[PDB]
Amino acid sequence: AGLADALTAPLDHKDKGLQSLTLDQSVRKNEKLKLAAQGAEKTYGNGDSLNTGKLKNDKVSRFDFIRQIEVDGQLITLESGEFQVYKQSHSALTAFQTEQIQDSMVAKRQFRIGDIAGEHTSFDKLPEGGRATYRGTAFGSDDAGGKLTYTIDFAAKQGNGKIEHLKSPELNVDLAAADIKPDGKRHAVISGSVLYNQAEKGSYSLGIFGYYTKDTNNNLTLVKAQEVAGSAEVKTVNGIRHIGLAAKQL
Repeated sequence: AGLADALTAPLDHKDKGLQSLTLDQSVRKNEKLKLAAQGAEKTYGNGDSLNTGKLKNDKVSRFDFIRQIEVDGQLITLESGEFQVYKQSHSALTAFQTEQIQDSMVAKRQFRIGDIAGEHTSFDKLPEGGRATYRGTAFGSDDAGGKLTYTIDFAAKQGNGKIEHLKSPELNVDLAAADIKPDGKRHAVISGSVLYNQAEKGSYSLGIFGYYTKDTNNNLTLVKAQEVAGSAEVKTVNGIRHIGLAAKQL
């Protein structure tokens, strides 16, 4: 699988798919995150990069995470459980399957999406026309068999999707059509509603990822938006549930 190689071996530029994954939302500047798998364990801080080049693409790589916090002196364990990483060619996202937390150790189960990084497509460099259909995996708590189909129209700067084959019937939802907008860093992002049986059930956000090229005289020539990756919050009878979304072109 290459998990221990992803935790131990340094970054190699000849690896496939996404190579480096900057950990920012998964590890805050005051805390530390321990990852263990296949007999290896490494301690990552804030800003540290995860070597995803050794991981398999379009699959869920699972680790054992322990979230500690640095309070003046030694570290205090706040959380522990499973740490999921979904890798694509130009983007990757992380997920936290919380099993144990700190007493206020008490057993509590959660599922929260962590970092979502990659090669962001600038909103100012988007293609000005054409339809693009992205297909991929949508995965929730204890279920990675979700299928995502999200279409983007660049002429109208809109996009609508659909999630299928999830174990929870309330999570197979349709992603309402939403406009393409820039964020603070002017990345191409999409924020829309989540509908189930013609009922507004939640929200979803997808980031656009792809490569680009320049000519000999620093002029933009080629731009592609090949992947999308984000998350969704769906309301269920048992409470709010989060779902990780990733999709690419064929």
